[PDB]
Amino acid sequence: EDPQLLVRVRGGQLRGIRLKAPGGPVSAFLGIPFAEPPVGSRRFMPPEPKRPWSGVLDATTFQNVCYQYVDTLYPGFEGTEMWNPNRELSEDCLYLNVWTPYPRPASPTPVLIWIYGGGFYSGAASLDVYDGRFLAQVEGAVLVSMNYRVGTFGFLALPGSREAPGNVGLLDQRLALQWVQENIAAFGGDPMSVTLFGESAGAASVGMHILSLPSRSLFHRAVLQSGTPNGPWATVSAGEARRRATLLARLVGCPNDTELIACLRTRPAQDLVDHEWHVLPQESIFRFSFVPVVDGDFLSDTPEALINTGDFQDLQVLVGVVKDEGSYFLVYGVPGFSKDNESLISRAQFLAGVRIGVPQASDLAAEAVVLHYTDWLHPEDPTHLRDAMSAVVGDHNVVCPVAQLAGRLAAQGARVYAYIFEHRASTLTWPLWMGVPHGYEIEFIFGLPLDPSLNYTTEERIFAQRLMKYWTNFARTGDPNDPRDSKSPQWPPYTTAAQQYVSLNLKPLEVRRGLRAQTCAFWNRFLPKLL
Amino acid sequence: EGREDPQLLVRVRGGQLRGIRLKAPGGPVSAFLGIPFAEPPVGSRRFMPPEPKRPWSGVLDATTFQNVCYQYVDTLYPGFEGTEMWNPNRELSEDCLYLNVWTPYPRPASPTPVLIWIYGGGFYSGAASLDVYDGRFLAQVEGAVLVSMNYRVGTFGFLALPGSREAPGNVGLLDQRLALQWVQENIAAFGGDPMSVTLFGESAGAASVGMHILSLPSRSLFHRAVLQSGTPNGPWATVSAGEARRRATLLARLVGCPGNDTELIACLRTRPAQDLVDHEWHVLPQESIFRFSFVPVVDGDFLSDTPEALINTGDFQDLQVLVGVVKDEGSYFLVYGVPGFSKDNESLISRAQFLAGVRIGVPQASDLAAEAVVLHYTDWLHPEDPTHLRDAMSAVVGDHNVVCPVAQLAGRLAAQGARVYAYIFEHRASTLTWPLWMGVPHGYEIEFIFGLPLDPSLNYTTEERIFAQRLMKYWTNFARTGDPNDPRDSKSPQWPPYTTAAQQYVSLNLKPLEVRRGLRAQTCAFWNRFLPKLLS
Ligand SMILES: Nc1ccc2c(c1)c(-c1ccccc1)[n+](CCCCCCc1cnnn1CCNc1c3c(nc4ccccc14)CCCC3)c1cc(N)ccc21
Ligand SMILES: Nc1ccc2c(c1)c(-c1ccccc1)[n+](CCCCCCc1cnnn1CCNc1c3c(nc4ccccc14)CCCC3)c1cc(N)ccc21
Ligand SMILES: *[C@@H]1O[C@H](CO[C@@H]2O[C@@H](C)[C@@H](O)[C@@H](O)[C@@H]2O)[C@@H](O)[C@H](O)[C@H]1NC(C)=O
Ligand SMILES: *[C@@H]1O[C@H](CO)[C@@H](O)[C@H](O)[C@H]1NC(C)=O
Ligand SMILES: *[C@@H]1O[C@H](CO)[C@@H](O)[C@H](O)[C@H]1NC(C)=O
Repeated sequence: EDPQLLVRVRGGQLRGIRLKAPGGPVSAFLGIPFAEPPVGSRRFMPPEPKRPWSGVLDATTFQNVCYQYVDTLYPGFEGTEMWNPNRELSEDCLYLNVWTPYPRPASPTPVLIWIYGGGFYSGAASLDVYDGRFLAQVEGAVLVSMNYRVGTFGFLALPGSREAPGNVGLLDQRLALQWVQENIAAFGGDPMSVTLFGESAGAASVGMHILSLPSRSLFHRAVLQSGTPNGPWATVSAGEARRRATLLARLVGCPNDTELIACLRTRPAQDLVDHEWHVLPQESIFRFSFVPVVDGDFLSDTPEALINTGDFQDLQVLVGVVKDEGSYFLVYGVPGFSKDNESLISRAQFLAGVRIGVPQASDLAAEAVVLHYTDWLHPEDPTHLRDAMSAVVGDHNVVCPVAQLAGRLAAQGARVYAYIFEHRASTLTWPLWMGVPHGYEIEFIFGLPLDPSLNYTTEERIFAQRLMKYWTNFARTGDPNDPRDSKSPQWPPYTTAAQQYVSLNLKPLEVRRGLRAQTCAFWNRFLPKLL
Repeated sequence: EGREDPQLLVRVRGGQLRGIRLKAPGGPVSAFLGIPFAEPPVGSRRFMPPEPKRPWSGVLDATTFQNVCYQYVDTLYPGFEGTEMWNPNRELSEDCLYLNVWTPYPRPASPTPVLIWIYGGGFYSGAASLDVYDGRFLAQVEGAVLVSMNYRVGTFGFLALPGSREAPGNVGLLDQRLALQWVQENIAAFGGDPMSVTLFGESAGAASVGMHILSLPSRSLFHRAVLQSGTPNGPWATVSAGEARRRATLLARLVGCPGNDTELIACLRTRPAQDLVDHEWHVLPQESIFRFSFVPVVDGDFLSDTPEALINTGDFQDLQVLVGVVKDEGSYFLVYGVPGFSKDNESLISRAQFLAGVRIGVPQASDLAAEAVVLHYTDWLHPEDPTHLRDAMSAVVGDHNVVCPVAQLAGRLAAQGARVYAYIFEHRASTLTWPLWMGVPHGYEIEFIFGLPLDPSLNYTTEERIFAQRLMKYWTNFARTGDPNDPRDSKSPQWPPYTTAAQQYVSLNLKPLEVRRGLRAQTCAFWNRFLPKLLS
């Protein structure tokens, strides 16, 4: 037995495992249940807290991944498989993981809680890129990550019903947040200092906790990476959720709400996943079938309405984007694109791609996009068209929602820091034309390059140490800047007037102004006026 | 005759003319000023097409500029050179259809290429006799034969009840056309070559040139064209028949006229010319700048369709054109009608004054289209900055009315067979009396093309005189060959043709020619491709 690996949480005792990080040991408590398995009659239902257990619960391995569609686009390719589930799929999946220093820290340490992305249809806290051992060892952080239900299981809603109220995957996250409030001190974490951080759908989830009062007392700071609660993909109206839910029911042979959900509950999980994709209203990319719903409960209005009127005075937020947010979404649904060629496209392929990238857009709005993004000096150069298609998808779904959120939070009292991440991993297996794709900053924030077996360059290890410091300084103080540093330069807060953000790359911080300011006026101010 | 300079007696189809030896800096030139090319369009000939001048007896004196065509005189700023240099410099009269010819002295040995100038002035003003249009320097230094004509402006030139006998429209363009016919028949008497006639003009002058390009009967009367800071396409140079009818009959109401067309025009014909000018401005459908009340009409005759339709479908295979713009086309139009702007202060304006200005600068625009303009022209990094707003207001007016029309025209002509050369003129005259903020305003390249800086009494710098000599050479090489470049000169950098592929144009300033690509390409996609689709 090892006292440092025995912890008593409120449900009883846990045994963790000493794990090896490059510079020393860390304690890991993996697979801790925070909820009753949401199975059988509990499918689609809010999570209940886990009941207490006897003896010592084994907490030395990651638990099952929440049931989800598995990507078979490019089978065996590292670029796709690194996101695929690395444990058994199961509806019995409400577990969380904790990493701490070894030995467990002496005084209460700031807590980071990670929320994975995956389009609210996939993801797992157990992936290698979300491995908390480096941040625990090097920075002394207590790092927590949870599984939350995705797809139909997490987000299928018949709004107004008792038996499928919507947003239960967000409630899974919220329950893990409560679990941290009540238990994290047993691990040496500080429940008074809890920073949420997430990427993609994880970022939008973080944004949703910011916009939902019952979550607000469970954390103090937030980081949104390449995703937001506002924007075209992260939510749906109640009407639209109802429509998709009842269409999914029809597709699997079902059948009033109670009857309909009862039958959905009799269906094997894989039947639901088999048809999940068929409920989208249009051919589209960067759209997902079952996402958070504007229910009037968890989300009291649309995110757009909530960020416009919210009071964010005592909030600190770090937000940013990568250099090429949209590149990889193209190789899924857009004709002309592939990971295996340079994807040089024609003008026709670009207008066709824009209808798919901006599926809500009328003929006139689609023309406005095309006219804005064309290079009128080289109107038909296939490189510019490819890159423009990528920028359309990235700007519309991520960059301009992020700029919008930053502006509103800062205007209404938040302290905001913003970045753009422009370093492409030397280890990346996606082709060069995709640049720095959606998701490829995470491995740097989590400190993976410090593992010498992963073949990252030396500059990359040092860059990762820099980022871990920004993120943990932010978690500790609300400010990413290193207080033991004059040789700087300083990361300024984002404001609506100056609009300062920084480049995160191998060169030292450069401060820039305006986050695609002209192009975001197009998406955030002009395009909505085209109805 | 018998006692006079024998090098100044010439005969033309209408009769004998006596010209005048004028002094230019480097030598004498011949001038034949005030030659009538039409019957005075007065009395029952008001609003009617011009008839050719009837022959005269004896020797017509051609030593002074004749009357300026009846027009509104600008009195905003009394004493001020910046406005007065464009105002009439001879008596105003409906009897105004005269032209001017300048040639070397002595008159050239072999037939010389002919430039014909067409003045601007919003189709409501202008005169061929202004100092900026003085043909002596091009005649002396480059050996050119230069011809300029007076044509009717305002109501007298463009008031139309389309379909009628008595006010058919476009008669000012017909005056121009008649002077072109007069050059064909007579210019060889002066040593000019009717086989080599280049039209050139600025502002409404340029649009007029473009209208001759687009109208078949004009096409046989010239070989090459220069359009400076103006075009036949675009929002101001024409009106539909319906709209001309509407303005003509509104003007008639306003002067008491008081109901078929003959009756109405007959009563307009009894009105004093100054009554018509006193109400000319009152017929515009909105508060607006860069809009003029009586302009060429799409009649189905002179213009068989809209200029936009004609440049899209035209065959311009054997045509050479030089086109361009000045650095600050719009700046000047702001001091006229936009609240916030003045020649006497820096005109730093607010964001509210900018949206108000945009409604005036783009009067056809819906609420939605006006937001699109404002959003496009806003600097989102400093959206409240009053210097940027001022300059943006100027750019909106300039781009919409001149730069993007010129880009559109250049693109269509080049794509459908023309040889096109394109420029932006960026030198501000050292002698300019408008404020610095206005930059290089609409019209202020003209004095350089005509070579005024060569007159030592006008106080231009030395570099400016050299620059003027350069421009005169580009213009006259273009007139001579269809190519502004010097054939021998290898050291001087070349002006390449504007093409759709490479979109090349040149900077005209004190530094040697720099080649640039894309004429406000991104912003002109907004005005030429997007904005029209905001028709719904
Ligand atoms: N014939 C069928 C039948 C069923 C489904 C099908 C196709 C497809 C599909 C495959 C190819 C082309 C078009 C569609 N998709 C996928 C739709 C597109 C999903 C977009 C990719 C995405 C978006 N957010 N997470 N992921 C999953 C990939 N994981 C990544 C993630 C991240 N970054 C990256 C970067 C590069 C590559 C992958 C990747 C970052 C955050 C988390 C995950 C599914 C999606 C469903 N929700 C359900 C079923 C199916
Ligand atoms: N109280 C009254 C009574 C009657 C009229 C009134 C006002 C005004 C007016 C004056 C000041 C402010 C607003 C309106 N305008 C003028 C409307 C706008 C005129 C725009 C100016 C213009 C445009 N094209 N030619 N010009 C005439 C000036 N000549 C120039 C020309 C050029 N460049 C310049 C550059 C700077 C200054 C002048 C100038 C180049 C080409 C030729 C002429 C008139 C116009 C009319 N068509 C009829 C009546 C009146
Ligand atoms: C600049 O001028 C505009 C117009 O005002 C005119 O000229 C000034 C100097 C005064 O003589 C005034 O009586 C005239 O009407 C103003 O609308 C504008 O506010 C001025 N700009 C500023 C704020 O400097
Ligand atoms: C790349 O390959 C794909 C799939 O085989 C195809 O659809 C596309 O046309 C290709 N593009 C290029 C540049 O060859
Ligand atoms: C320019 O300079 C002359 C000669 O010294 C001076 O007397 C006159 O005032 C100026 N003339 C002009 C054209 O402004």
